[PDB]
This record gives sequence, C-alpha cells and structure tokens, in this order.
Amino acid sequence: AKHLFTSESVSEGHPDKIADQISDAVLDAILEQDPKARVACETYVKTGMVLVGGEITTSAWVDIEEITRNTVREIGYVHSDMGFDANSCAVLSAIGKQSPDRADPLEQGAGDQGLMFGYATNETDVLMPAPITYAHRLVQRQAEVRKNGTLPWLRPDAKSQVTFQYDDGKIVGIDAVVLSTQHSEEIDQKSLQEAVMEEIIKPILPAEWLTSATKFFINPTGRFVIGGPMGDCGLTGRKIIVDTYGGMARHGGGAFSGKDPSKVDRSAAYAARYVAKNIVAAGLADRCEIQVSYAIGVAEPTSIMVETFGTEKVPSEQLTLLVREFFDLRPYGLIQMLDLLHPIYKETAAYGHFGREHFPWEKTDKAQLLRDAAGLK
Amino acid sequence: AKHLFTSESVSEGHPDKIADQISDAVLDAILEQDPKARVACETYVKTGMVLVGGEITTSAWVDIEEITRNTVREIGYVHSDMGFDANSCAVLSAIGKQSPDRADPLEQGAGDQGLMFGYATNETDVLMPAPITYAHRLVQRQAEVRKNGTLPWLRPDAKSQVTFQYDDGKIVGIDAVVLSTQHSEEIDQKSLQEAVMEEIIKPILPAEWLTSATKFFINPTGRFVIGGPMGDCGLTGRKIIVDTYGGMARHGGGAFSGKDPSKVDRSAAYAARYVAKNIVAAGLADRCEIQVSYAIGVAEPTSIMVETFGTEKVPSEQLTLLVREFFDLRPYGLIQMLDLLHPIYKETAAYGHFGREHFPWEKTDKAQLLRDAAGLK
Ligand SMILES: [K+]
Ligand SMILES: [K+]
Ligand SMILES: [K+]
Ligand SMILES: [Mg+2]
Ligand SMILES: [Mg+2]
Ligand SMILES: [Mg+2]
Ligand SMILES: [Mg+2]
Repeated sequence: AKHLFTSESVSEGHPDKIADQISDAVLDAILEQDPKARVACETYVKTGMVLVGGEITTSAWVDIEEITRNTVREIGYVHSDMGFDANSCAVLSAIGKQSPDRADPLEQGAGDQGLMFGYATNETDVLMPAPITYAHRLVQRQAEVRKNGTLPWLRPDAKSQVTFQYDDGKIVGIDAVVLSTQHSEEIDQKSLQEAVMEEIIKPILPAEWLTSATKFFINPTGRFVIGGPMGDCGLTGRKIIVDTYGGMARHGGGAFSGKDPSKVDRSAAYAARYVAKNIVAAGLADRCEIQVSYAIGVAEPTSIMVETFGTEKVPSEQLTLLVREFFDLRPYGLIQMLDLLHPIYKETAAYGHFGREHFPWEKTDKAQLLRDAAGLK
Repeated sequence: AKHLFTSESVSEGHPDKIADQISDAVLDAILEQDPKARVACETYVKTGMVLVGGEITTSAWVDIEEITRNTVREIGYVHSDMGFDANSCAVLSAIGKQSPDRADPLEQGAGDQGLMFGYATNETDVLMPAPITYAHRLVQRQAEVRKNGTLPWLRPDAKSQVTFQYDDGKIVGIDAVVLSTQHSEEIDQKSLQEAVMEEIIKPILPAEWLTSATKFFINPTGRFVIGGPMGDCGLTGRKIIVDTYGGMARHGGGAFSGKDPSKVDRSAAYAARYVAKNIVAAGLADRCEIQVSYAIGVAEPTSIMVETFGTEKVPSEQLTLLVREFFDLRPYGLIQMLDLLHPIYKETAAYGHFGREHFPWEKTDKAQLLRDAAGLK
C-alpha cells in the first residue's frame, strides 16, 4: 500500500547547527583534558552574536572565545557579506564553573528522568531510514563541494528535504526533492540549478528511485545570498529530529549537544540505537524501535519497550529477554558498554548522530551473540 | 500483549518552559495590536538572566522588559532564595524589528519547508494519549495547589513522569509515577511526600489504575530547594515532546512558541491535530497519526500521510480522500480554518498545546460531515 513520508536535514552553518557544533566543540575541548567533566553547554547565536552559556564542573581550563571562533571559521562564515564573520562576531560566555568536590560505580543512579528512543531498519546499508539518510547525504554533499573548490560560489547555509513513496514497507522511489543553498551574488539562479543538479543531487540520489515524476525544487524562492545567523537565530537542541531519524521513529525531549555522557538524554539514546541496530543486524527483526526510561536516583531503567513492528523472527518477550542479557542499560553501564569518555562529539553535531558507522553506538559487534541466544538461528 | 510506555511533563517555572511562556507572551502582546505581525521570538534564560531575541516585523510597539518581568512574576520567581527574582533579574533583548513593507491570498506559498505530525486516539476523554495527559495533569495540579495556598511551601519548578502498562491497545494501569517538586526550606521530605501524595497524586490519578505495585518516586533525590533558572538553563523549543504527545506520536523538528501563525512548524501541526482529532471523533478510526509536509514557496502540501494503525472503519485511501475534501491544508488556508490571528498563545506555552478543548484546533466541529461522507455510517 502506497504512502509518502518526508524527512528534512540542514547543513553545518544552518544557525541551530552552528549552535550545536559550538556546544560539542566546547564539550570535546574539556573532555580532552578531563574525561569525567560534567558539561551542559547551551549556545544561542543571532546576527552579531554567539552567547555560549552553561554549567560546567571540571578541572579543565578551556578558551570559549577561541573555540567559538574556530568553529565558525571551519563552517566558513568569515566576512560580513556572508552574513557573519567568525573573526569579528561577539562571543559572550556565561558558564558557571564548579570545580569537582555507592560501592559499585556501575550502580550509580540516573542523573535525571527521561524517555529515549532508538531505531533501526533494514531499509539502508547503515540500518537507518532511507529519507533521513538521503536528506543528510544531500546537505553533506553541499558542504563537501563547497569546501573542495568544485562549486566555490556556494555559501554555508542550506536545507534539504526528500519525500519518499513506499508501498508495503518497500521504498518505491523519490516523489519530491527540495534543496535550498546560500550562494554568492556571483552566480544566478538558472546556472545555480544546473550546478546543484549535476554536482549535489545526481551523485547522491539512487537513479532507480528518481523518475520522470520527481518534483525537484532547487532554491524555490530564488536568491539565497545572506544566511547563517544573519537575520535569523540558532539555539542548541533545535535540530533534534534531524539528528535522530527524520521523524520515522519517535523521540523523548532531549537534545544531545553540549551534554557530556552522564546525561541520559544523550547516552541512553545512543545505547538504544546500539541495541536496536544490533537486534536488526542479528536478523531478529526488520525494523525495531525501543523506548527506555529512567528516574532520578534509580539505576535500573523504569521501562524498556521493544517494538518490532510485526517483523520479529523470534517472539517479542524472547526479544526483550535478550535486550536485558546483552546490554547494561544502567547510566554508568551505558558509558562502559560504549566507551564514551572521549572527545568524539563535535563530529556528531552535524550530519546525523546515527547511521555513521565509526561511532561507538553504530558497531554491530554484539550481532552474533544476540542471534545465537535467540534460540540458535 | 503487555508493554510499558512512558511520558514526562514539567511545570511552568521549569526553565525551558519559562522561556516558552515568555516568547508566547511577547507574541500575544504584539498580536493584540497587529494580528498580521510576523514574529519569531527565541528566549534564553540562565541564573541572572533572560535574553529575549528575535526577528519581528510589525507595527506594534511592545515592552519586552515589562512583558518579561510580568511573566516571571506569574510563574512565581520573586525572591533571590527561590533562585531567581522577576523584579531584579536582567532582561536583555535583541529583537531586530522590520516595519512592514498572488491573486488569491489563500494560495500564498509556505514560509519554509517542514514535516509535522498530529495524533489522536480514543484512549482519553480529550482524544489524547493517557500518559502525557496524566503527566500534564500532575504538573498542573502542583502549580494549582502551589498557587491557591493549599500547599504554599512548594516553589515553581517541578517534573513529572508516568509510566503506563498496556495490554493490546488497552491501558491496564500505572506501573510507576515520579514527581519532583521544588519546595521551601520550611518543609522536609517525609512530610512533603505525604502532602504530594494526598494533594497532587491521589486526586489526579485514576484509582483503578494504581495498585499495590505502583512504584511511586516522589522527590527521589530529596531536597529540591533552589530551582528554575538558578544553576540551570532554559531555551524556547526544548520541551517540544511534552508540548505534543509525550513521545506516543512522532514530531518533525519544530518548536511552536515564539512563532506567529505564518510559521507552518506551528500552524500545520495545530491543523494536523485538528484533522486527526476530527477523524477519530467521527469514528473513522481509533488512533490516527497524520504527517503533512511543505516546500518553501509551494502552497499545496508536498505530502499528506494518514496512519490509522489497523483501526480504520473505512479503507484508508477513502480516509485520505476526505482528509483533503474537508480541510484546507494550505498555509493560509490553515489560518482561515482555525482562526488563528488572535492573542491566544501564552496559554499554549505551559501544559500541552493539545488536549485542552477550548483551543481552536481541539474542536470537533467537522465530526459529522466526515462521518457521513465516509460512506454514511
Ligand atoms: K544541551
Ligand atoms: K527541541
Ligand atoms: K521559536
Ligand atoms: Mg530554527
Ligand atoms: Mg532533558
Ligand atoms: Mg532543558
Ligand atoms: Mg523550523
């Protein structure tokens, strides 16, 4: 049965992602000196201005302004006519610094309550939903061709959205593609459209999926010349859906960026991705979404729920059985199981936290053990 | 088949909700003078400090500092020992003001791309999921008993989470309840727990649902005395899931607060709630989630998807049929169909945007017409 589904992504240099990237840049910087730092670094950015504000508890000494400017310069906003200059914008910080003051550390309780969801599905090579994968892949391609001289008239800010038609569970093809890229005053729109079509759209979208019917809307309102923080406003924790799964799977509140791994909102979501991905790699189901919840000061999750949507290859209680035997889902367990106390986070902040294989939560190392506990199959 | 599901809510006075409420307070204030104002007002709040920052385009003259202080005073933070004083905190603003510069206005195109989701289900009186309804109802009850002198030792900030067990589609009862409330130094924990149990928990939770087994965790870490912005950080658009449906139904990125109705992220979500709620009130299904998407400069939604999860009482294409005949889903159509150009928004900003009947998107006025177009049934 036909039905269409859509997912959006934005690039590095879309304002809320600038803010995401700076928080995580500060997180890494601290983690490099003090892996057990507690950070919650929220960032706000607007036409003149980056305000990076937080509570931090750490040994580390880190330079917020230096870190802030470097990150805006990598993204590329480096001149007033772009909208924003990394070397002249204002950086304000308001980070309250605290300096650090049960028998098994693995039994320490959750830092806060929360619900968090992880998903996988055999739709893609990376076990992620196809729409959000392609939406991410279009925006990456844009920053790539921008940065490697190919189409050097394009500026940082860009949004993408791809809408997929499915018959029963099966991708059929791509109904509509939208891509809007900031560009210099040098190029104009007809020529721009050729260029994005040749160099961004056609090398990323599987041709089998694109038809005579694929409605492409490249720069629909025309001229996108000033962008980024100029005339707009970005805050960490806004591209929350993009980060995740483009709306295919669910979400509890929580933002990831600027939070160190004590923060279940981040870690438990990463671990839930890891359980679901290992479940589908083991061929226990085709699609799997799990919800995990916690309560403040309790170590055991208050709930685990696995939804294999009528796609299981073992009955479901037997699936929740091995979810528990193979995975330490306690806050400090998570941290152990995925070795998170490391500066790996700025990379997360742009094109999807998930589906990107070299991250600790993407490895399918528990695959077989799950399979051969699932009876043996 | 058993399975547990959880949803979280926070009160007015939880920091990200303070920020939500101030944005919407500014929105209303402008709407009162200029209904066609374009506002996108983002707010950040931290221990000393409220920064309210935006792009606005309007006739209206409005006092941001006055609006900011009044809203913090209604929430109740009015003395340094609470954590934050409305009459002494710093208000900074950075609102760029623009003064206002096709044949059928209903055909004007979408302001941005986006995906947005609406849900309903016959689980509750208000056609909303039971967990997020009760989670909201606990936090309301807290602010209510706080504000009406009953338990006047309690301070603004509070979080709630309720975890529900379901057998097949059917609520069975409440497995765990967590409630953590800020309180004065006057009361201590044993007495506090009685009070929340008597006056907040027991009058809100259906007794039939609570058992010998209901794990209640009231103030699990004990002493919550300073809260709100003190020592923490709130930004608009963070309690995005709470606003919605507690993680039962999906979400595209978008925050609601501080955005005027031109912003599809808000309006289309409100309209999608309205379609799904009218579909279930008409007895066309038991549960209905719809996704709507848009592209910048196009008026027709790029996709509509209806998921009645095997609960339909008419085949599904016939459901999407009447979704289109009964509802103008074009950006300016939405605005017409729900009469949004009015200062009704601050109320939205606290305890759920949905499930609250006196809002334009909650009325089931299209109920019958849907039913008797659905064949006649
Ligand atoms: K954060
Ligand atoms: K958010
Ligand atoms: K907003
Ligand atoms: Mg945004
Ligand atoms: Mg959180
Ligand atoms: Mg928060
Ligand atoms: Mg948006």
